[PDB]
Amino acid sequence: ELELDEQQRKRLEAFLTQKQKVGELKDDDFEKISELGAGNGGVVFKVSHKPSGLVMARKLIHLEIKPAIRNQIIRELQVLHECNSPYIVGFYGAFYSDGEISICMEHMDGGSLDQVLKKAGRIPEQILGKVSIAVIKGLTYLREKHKIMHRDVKPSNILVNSRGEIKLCDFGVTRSYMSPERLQYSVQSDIWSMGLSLVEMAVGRYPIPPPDAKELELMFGPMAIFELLDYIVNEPPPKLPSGVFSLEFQDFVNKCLIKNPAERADLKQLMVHAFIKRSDAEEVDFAGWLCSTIGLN
Amino acid sequence: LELDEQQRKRLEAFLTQKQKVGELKDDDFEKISELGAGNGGVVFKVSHKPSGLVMARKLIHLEIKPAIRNQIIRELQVLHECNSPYIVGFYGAFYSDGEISICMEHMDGGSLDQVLKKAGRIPEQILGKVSIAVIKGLTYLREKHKIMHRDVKPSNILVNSRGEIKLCDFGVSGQLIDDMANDFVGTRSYMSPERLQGTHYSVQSDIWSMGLSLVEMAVGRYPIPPPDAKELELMFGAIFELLDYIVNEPPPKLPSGVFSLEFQDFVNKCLIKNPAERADLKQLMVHAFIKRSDAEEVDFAGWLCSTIGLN
Ligand SMILES: Nc1ncnc2c1ncn2[C@@H]1O[C@H](COP(=O)(O)OP(=O)(O)NP(=O)(O)O)[C@@H](O)[C@H]1O
Ligand SMILES: Nc1ncnc2c1ncn2[C@@H]1O[C@H](COP(=O)(O)OP(=O)(O)NP(=O)(O)O)[C@@H](O)[C@H]1O
Ligand SMILES: [Mg+2]
Repeated sequence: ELELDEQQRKRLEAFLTQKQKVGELKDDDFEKISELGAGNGGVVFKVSHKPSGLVMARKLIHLEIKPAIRNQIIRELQVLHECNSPYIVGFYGAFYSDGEISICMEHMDGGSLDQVLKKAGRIPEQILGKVSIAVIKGLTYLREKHKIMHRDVKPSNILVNSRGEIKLCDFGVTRSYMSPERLQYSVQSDIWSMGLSLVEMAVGRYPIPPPDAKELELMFGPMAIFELLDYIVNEPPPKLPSGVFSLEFQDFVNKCLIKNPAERADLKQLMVHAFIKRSDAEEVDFAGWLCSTIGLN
Repeated sequence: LELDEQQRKRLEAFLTQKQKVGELKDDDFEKISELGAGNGGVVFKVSHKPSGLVMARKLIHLEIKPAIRNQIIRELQVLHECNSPYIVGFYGAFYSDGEISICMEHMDGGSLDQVLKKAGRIPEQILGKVSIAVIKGLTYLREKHKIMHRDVKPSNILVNSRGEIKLCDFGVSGQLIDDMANDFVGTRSYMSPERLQGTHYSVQSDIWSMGLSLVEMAVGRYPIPPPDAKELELMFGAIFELLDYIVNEPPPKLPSGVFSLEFQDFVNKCLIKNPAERADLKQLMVHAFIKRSDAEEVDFAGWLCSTIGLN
C-alpha cells in the first residue's frame, strides 16, 4: 500500500514552505561549499543560496548546444516542481546561465548508494529491502501520477540521508535507412535497472559478467563498454548467489531481471511480492546502519 | 564462408604491412586528396612517410577531456581491429590536436553511393556480389559481437579495383554516445536488454538496410517515397513524412519484369516489416538469389573501373 504516512506529509509540507521561501534562482545567489561528486556530464556541488540561507545540491550540466533544444529542456524541466513525493529528491528549480544548465535540489547528507557501497563492501539484505520499496514507490509515483519514467535508475541515482530517507534523483530529461522496428524501453526497463542495482549492492560487485566460484569465495566463503553492452543483450541475466540470501529476495531480483520485458515483473506485481511484504513489515534502523557505514553521529 | 588460400594470404599480407607503420603520429601523414564525407568526419587519402603506405584517414573532430582519452582510444582500437576480408583493414587510431584519426586501407573504388552516381543504376549481377559480401560481412560481426555499432547503407560499402567489396569503419559517434550514457570508467551499464537492443544496430535491422540499399542502387533512386507508374516507365521501358511513410504505408519492392524473380524475392525477404519474420543471414546465405550470385562469374573490377574511370 502507498499513501502519505502522517510523519511523511509533515516533511513534504516542511519542504514546500522552505521552497516557497526561495522563488527565483540565478548564478550570483549561490556560493559553492564542497564537491559532492561527479559523473559523465554535470559535476555536483554542495552550495548555499544566500537569499534563503538554505543548503542545496547543484548539478551543473554542460550544454553549449542549440538554443531551441535548450529552452525546450528548461521548459519541460519545470514540471518537476509538481513532482513531490517522499521517494523523489526535493526539487527547487532549474535554470540556464553561463552556457550550463543547472539543477538545484535538496542536498542529501548520505550521498548516493554508489558511494555508500564503496564504504560498506556489501549492503545487507534488510537494508536493500528498504531500498527496493523506496524506488518501487518512486517509480509508481512518477508513473501513475506524472506518466514520467526515470530512464536512469542505478546506484548513483539512489540518494540517502541521515533521516533514513531514500530518494530518487536524475529524473531529468530524404535519406534514412533505419528499420521501421527501430524508427518507433518502459517502466519495465527501469525495473531491470533496479534488479541489477540490487544485485550489485548485494554482492558488492557489478554482476556482469558473473564470477566463477573462484572469485566468489573471496566474497562469501577486463572488457570494453561495447563487449559489455553486447553481453547484456545476448547472455543470460545475473542472479544473487544462493545460500547467502533469502529465497524471497533471490526470487524478487529474478522477476526484475527476466531478459524478456514482456514476461518480466511489473511495479504492481512487485509491490506485493513476498520479499516486499516482509520488507515493509520489518523495522530496520536504516539511519543507524547508514551513519555508521559512512561516519556521521 | 571460411576457405580461400588467397583470402588468407591477402589478410596475412595486410597484417604484415600493418605493423610497419609502427606508431602513428600527425606529422607522419601527407594529405594527398579528399575521398568523401559522412555524419562522422571527413576522409582524406594520405601518404604515410615512415612506410610509404597510402591510407584513408578519417578525422573525427570531437574534443575529449585528456583524462578519459587513452581509455576511449583503446576501446576504439579493440573495436576496430577486425580481421575479415569483408571489413576494410584497420591500421590504427590516435588523437592529435582535438581530433581522433582512424587510419584505414584505401579502397580505390570509393563507396557505393559514389559508384551509384557514376553508374545511374547498378546491374543485378553486380548487386548479387555486393549482396554476398555484405551478408558475409555482417555474419563475421555477429560472430564477434561488434554488430551493434554497424549500420548498412550505400555510403558504408566500399569497393576496389581488385574486385573486393567491404563494409567500412565504425561510426565512432555511437561508441562515444555509449561511453557517456553509461559508467565509462567502471565499465558498468544499467540499461535493459530491450533498451540496448533497440537503440543500437542489429543484424535484423541491418538486413532491412541492405534490402533498402539494394532497391536504391537497382532503380537509381532512394525508393521510400515509391516511384509511381510515370517514373517506372521513364527509367526502363518532406523530412518527417519519410519516417512516417516508412512505418505506415507498405515496403518498397523492385519493379517487375526488369529484375529476376530470385532478386525480387530476396529484397522482399529483407524488407518485411516484422524483424522476426524478415530473414536472417542463415536463410539469406542459402536463398536462390545468393546461390545464383555465388555461382556466376562476374567481372566486377572491370565494371567498376569502367564505371568510375581507373587506369
Ligand atoms: N542532491 C544530491 N545530494 C547529495 N549528493 C548528490 C546529489 N546529487 C548528486 N549527488 C552526488 O553526486 C554524484 C554525481 O551525480 P551525477 O552527476 O548525477 O552522476 P551520475 O549519477 O554518476 N550520472 P547521471 O547518469 O548523470 O546521474 C552522485 O554520486 C551523488 O552521490
Ligand atoms: N577506406 C576508405 N577508402 C576510400 N574511401 C573511403 C574510405 N572510408 C570512407 N571513405 C569515403 O568517405 C565517406 C566517409 O563516411 P563513412 O566512413 O561512412 O563515415 P562514418 O562516420 O563511418 N559513417 P556515416 O558518417 O554515417 O557516413 C564514405 O562514404 C566513402 O565515400
Ligand atoms: Mg546522478
